[PDB]
Amino acid sequence: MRVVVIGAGVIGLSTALCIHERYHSVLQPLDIKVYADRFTPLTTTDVAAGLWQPYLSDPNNPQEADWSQQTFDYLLSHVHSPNAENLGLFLISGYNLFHEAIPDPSWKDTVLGFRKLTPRELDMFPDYGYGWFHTSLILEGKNYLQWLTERLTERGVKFFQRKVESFEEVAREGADVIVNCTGVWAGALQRDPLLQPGRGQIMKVDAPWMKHFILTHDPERGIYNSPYIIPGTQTVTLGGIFQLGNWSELNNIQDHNTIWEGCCRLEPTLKNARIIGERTGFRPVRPQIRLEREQLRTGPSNTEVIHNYGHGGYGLTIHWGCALEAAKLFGRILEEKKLS
Amino acid sequence: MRVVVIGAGVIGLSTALCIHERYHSVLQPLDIKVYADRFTPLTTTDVAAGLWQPYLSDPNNPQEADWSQQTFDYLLSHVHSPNAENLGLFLISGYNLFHEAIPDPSWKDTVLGFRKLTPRELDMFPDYGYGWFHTSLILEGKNYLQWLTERLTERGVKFFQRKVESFEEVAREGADVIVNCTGVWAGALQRDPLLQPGRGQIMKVDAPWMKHFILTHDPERGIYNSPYIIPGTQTVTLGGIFQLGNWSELNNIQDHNTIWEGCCRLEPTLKNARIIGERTGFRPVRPQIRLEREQLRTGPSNTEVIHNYGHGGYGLTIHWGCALEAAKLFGRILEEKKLS
Ligand SMILES: Cc1cc2nc3c(=O)[nH]c(=O)nc-3n(C[C@H](O)[C@H](O)[C@H](O)COP(=O)(O)OP(=O)(O)OC[C@H]3O[C@@H](n4cnc5c(N)ncnc54)[C@H](O)[C@@H]3O)c2cc1C
Ligand SMILES: Cc1cc2nc3c(=O)[nH]c(=O)nc-3n(C[C@H](O)[C@H](O)[C@H](O)COP(=O)(O)OP(=O)(O)OC[C@H]3O[C@@H](n4cnc5c(N)ncnc54)[C@H](O)[C@@H]3O)c2cc1C
Repeated sequence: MRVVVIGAGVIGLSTALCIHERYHSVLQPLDIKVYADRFTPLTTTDVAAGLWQPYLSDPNNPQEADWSQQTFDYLLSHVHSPNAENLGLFLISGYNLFHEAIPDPSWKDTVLGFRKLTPRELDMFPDYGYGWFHTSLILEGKNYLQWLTERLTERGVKFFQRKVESFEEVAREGADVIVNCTGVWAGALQRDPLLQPGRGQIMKVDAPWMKHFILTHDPERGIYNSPYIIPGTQTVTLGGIFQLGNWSELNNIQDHNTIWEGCCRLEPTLKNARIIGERTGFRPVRPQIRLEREQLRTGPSNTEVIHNYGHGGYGLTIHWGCALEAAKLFGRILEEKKLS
Repeated sequence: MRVVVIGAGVIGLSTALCIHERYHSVLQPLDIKVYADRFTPLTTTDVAAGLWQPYLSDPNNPQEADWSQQTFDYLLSHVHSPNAENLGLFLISGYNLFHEAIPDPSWKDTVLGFRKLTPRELDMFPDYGYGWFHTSLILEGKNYLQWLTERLTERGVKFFQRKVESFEEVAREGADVIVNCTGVWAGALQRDPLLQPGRGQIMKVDAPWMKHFILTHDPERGIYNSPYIIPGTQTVTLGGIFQLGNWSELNNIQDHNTIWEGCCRLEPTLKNARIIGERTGFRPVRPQIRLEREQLRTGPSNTEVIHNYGHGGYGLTIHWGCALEAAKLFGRILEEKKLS
């Protein structure tokens, strides 16, 4: 049973880990390899703050809400272990601000102590007249990716640095199952018109007195096109950029100024903070995540494919539920091949 | 009108400032000097984490409830100014954990979004079954003391490093009003058996993922004698030491281990944290703060004295209201001396 995972971000690596730990005992030769063009420092996953929070409006598919729930409950049970620091995982409380009232989110019972903001709290944010407060989790991609890598290494999983031209090429070399975790680039292996870049840009700043997150919202501009501030372990993320269709992997001055001005209005104490870095990434926007099987018909006998991509702006939020779902699908492949 | 302020802790400097800012225009020669033994890096105020939170049970003097409230609103309306970093002021949320049920505190409407810990939250803490959650402020003494200083310096307040043997000495040399802000050492100038040292021993640690304060309680052990973790700007404070009558200003190994063990139990990710430093200090314990006028019968005409000491383990929490009251008492002196 040769299994090739394409992609080394949160989705690929988490899926790879789930598959190994769940099926390495019920398969004699279980060889899992990971192919990726880019690894642990240079992925979209690295650009993410790693704040756990789904989109405001309900998901196109009600499964995602469970995958999110599952992810939260899992990371929560581990928040207080010694692993936590290596993971980059910790608790954080903060604000979601709006101009008008809005219905409570679906995940309001997932997070800790969800409530609405009080007048005193609102006075701290004059540009806004409504919002929430709650306690969530942060999984910093850069450390989490490092953890996964090392978990996988000790499990015999080999990593190879290469760009895959097609599924057929990988099947031609001997893969029985191909797990597709190519994020926003998935379309280069199989035309997917529903998958598009959600380009974002962020600023890492030194502001260690920030202990709360602050997400602003505005329908007039779109999800995550509003200033936000996310305290990390070493630095603070400043963001607020979302651009459908933009494939430019390049820091932009205009976006720089938008991040910087937005967040300063929001938190005046930021004016003297020192700028550590700046990065651009592409959210794999898709009306819903593609998490399904497909039999790639090719020659004598076809090869199995599990697609796992299109997690948009909530990959770290949902990755675990997805992995478990991918592993179940892997489960079914085995029983059909009558190997369980 | 010669005013001599004794003491350079948060109480001395804030009182000094609050008096100068309010009466320099209504008095032609208002020459204010600060006399102190120890200054801005080596005082009790420097050892304090700076968390705003009064004692758990109501104070035998209900003016204190107001003095703390006045302090909270003052710092809160300054949290988003460009001066916040300079003062060491910032918002922080966190947990108060208890074994049994306890009644809500008097200051429950002062803080932001005070509420009870939900079952899910309490599970993060196995050794506790009750508690609160809210949003407070931190005012780090070291920064604050430095800010107060530069403000006084530019107001023309002169500082002098010297140990004052008696009030008589200070009147004898020309003081018309003496402000007594000598903290726990007040008794060396005027006998007062109620004022006693509450020794503490904190530990500064590098754990930048900690975003919440965690305070544990136990009546079977005493106030601030139970483990607590308070995240600061550059480092995290670990404490839980309150010893009545102990005058030893020296770090104790047994206290170390107690701090270190109780905080690890409470937050296991602490195990691998780097220890930056450790310090001892003396809370000026008194059943209530002495903030009152007195006449010293020194020579032909008596000199005025404003006493402001005995702030216990809540001096930063209450400092501003005290300084306003002292200033008010300074005004009552003026009109009586026929100078208002
Ligand atoms: C600015 C920004 C902020 C974000 N903040 C958050 C947040 O706070 N919380 C949250 O949950 N999410 C956040 N996200 C979203 C999150 O970053 C993504 O949903 C997640 O990173 C996507 O993971 P992925 O593994 O699918 O893709 P990626 O992390 O991009 O990994 C894709 C992998 O596939 C490889 N690959 C692609 N094609 C090939 C090929 N042909 N051959 C070989 N390898 C290939 C790439 O090299 C890479 O290794 C943010 C995104 C951005 C841009
Ligand atoms: C471990 C610890 C943690 C704490 N944490 C907090 C907290 O989180 N929040 C909070 O609100 N409070 C906290 N406190 C309490 C706080 O530190 C004290 O309440 C406060 O600092 C007292 O201020 P002060 O100005 O009276 O005295 P100090 O800061 O001790 O200053 C006294 C001044 O008087 C001078 N002086 C005294 N006698 C003479 C003399 N004869 N001649 C000349 N000068 C003299 C001294 O040199 C010094 O300059 C904590 C205390 C400790 C020990």
